[PDB]
Amino acid sequence: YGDPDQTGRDLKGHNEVMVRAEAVLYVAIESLDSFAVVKE
Amino acid sequence: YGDPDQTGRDLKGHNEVMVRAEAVLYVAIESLDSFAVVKE
Repeated sequence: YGDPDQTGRDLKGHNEVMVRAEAVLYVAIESLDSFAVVKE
Repeated sequence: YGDPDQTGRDLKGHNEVMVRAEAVLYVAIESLDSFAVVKE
């Protein structure tokens, strides 16, 4: 039901069905003097 | 689900729940000369 990803189309109006992948996480970086990268 | 507040914003496109409380009541008054009011 409803209208997720609000564009203006009901799921029961167009008979469409939504598929969801919710996940809340966190990313912390203690220091940056310890990582080296390789750029072109 | 849906958009109960009818402000466009749906409840699965903004990740928000709705808490609602509905009731049906009536108020009838047989008279008015049987009530006094203390006014400032």
